[PDB]
Amino acid sequence: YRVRKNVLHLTDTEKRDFVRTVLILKEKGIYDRYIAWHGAAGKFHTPPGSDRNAAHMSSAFLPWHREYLLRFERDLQSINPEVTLPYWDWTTDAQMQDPSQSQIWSADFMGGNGNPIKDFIVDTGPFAAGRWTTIDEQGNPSGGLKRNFGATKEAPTLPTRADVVKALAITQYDTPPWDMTSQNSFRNQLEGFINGPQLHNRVHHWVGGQMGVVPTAPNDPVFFLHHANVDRIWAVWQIIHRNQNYQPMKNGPFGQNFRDPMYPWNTTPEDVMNHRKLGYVYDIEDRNDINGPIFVALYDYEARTEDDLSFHKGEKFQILDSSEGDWWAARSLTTGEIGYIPSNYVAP
Ligand SMILES: [Zn+2]
Ligand SMILES: [Zn+2]
Repeated sequence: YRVRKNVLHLTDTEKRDFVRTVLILKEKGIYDRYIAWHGAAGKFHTPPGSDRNAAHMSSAFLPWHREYLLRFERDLQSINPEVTLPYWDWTTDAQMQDPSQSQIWSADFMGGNGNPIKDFIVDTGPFAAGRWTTIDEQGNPSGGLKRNFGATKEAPTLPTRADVVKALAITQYDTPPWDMTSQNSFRNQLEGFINGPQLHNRVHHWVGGQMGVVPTAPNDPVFFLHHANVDRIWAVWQIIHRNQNYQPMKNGPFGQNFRDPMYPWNTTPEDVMNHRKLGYVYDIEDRNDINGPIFVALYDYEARTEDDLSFHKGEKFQILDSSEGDWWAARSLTTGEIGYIPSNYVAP
């Protein structure tokens, strides 16, 4: 119903409107509730003593951020109902010689890199020091968004589409012991602890500044755009593994199970499992995404890997990735299932 668009597809006036709505949220005092919630969650351990918390390093990571974004989008809309939360596809940016040159970091959107001369404070765009006040872990105004693109050793680059495919392939939502150690965990892989930092965590440390330190990261509006991407990735995974569901269903830590409340709210994973049902959809879920159907199966095809589709002579397809050249990511118009088909089997 409400459509979350890729930052690349936003109109100038869309971008201006998102920025303005955020500045209003900041002025009204609403925005700072989201910083506080995020910090509170991060220090609420499940159970006390573990390094699992309500929002990170555990199974709730995904449903938690979904609910936070849904909440934030609603606040946005209460200001200007036309506004939805866009998403930052960093895998597209990763394709550039210099991802810093992404239009996302323009003075009309998120503004630029930290200024080394000025101690890495941001001095372009609407969130530059002097237009936007930040707070520390304690709540004490620390005045000034900072960023430092790609500066750290562990995270010089943004994750790639291949990095995302690797993750979209994992069959299990999450696995014991439901934390940063989890293996064959779509959730832990997306969070980015498997050979970390990857994907979600990598983006954090790539941006640097407040974004590089989880308790302060929402001081940067881009945190929302980043997380919209993460949620989008999760939604695709849900469409793909439509047979799979969230785990743990039971007997995980309290706060982590399908039906536990996620501190700091009464929202359960279950409550936010079906995003469509929460009133919003990603743009790649309508019609004519980034291309047209190179569809029509020329011949019957039987799958020869786990990530391939089977199909009959006749099935039309919505092609979704072009990268590999020979095997391209598609979606069946009959079955609505998603996986790989070989190019040479379909003609437009
Ligand atoms: Zn977080
Ligand atoms: Zn995050």
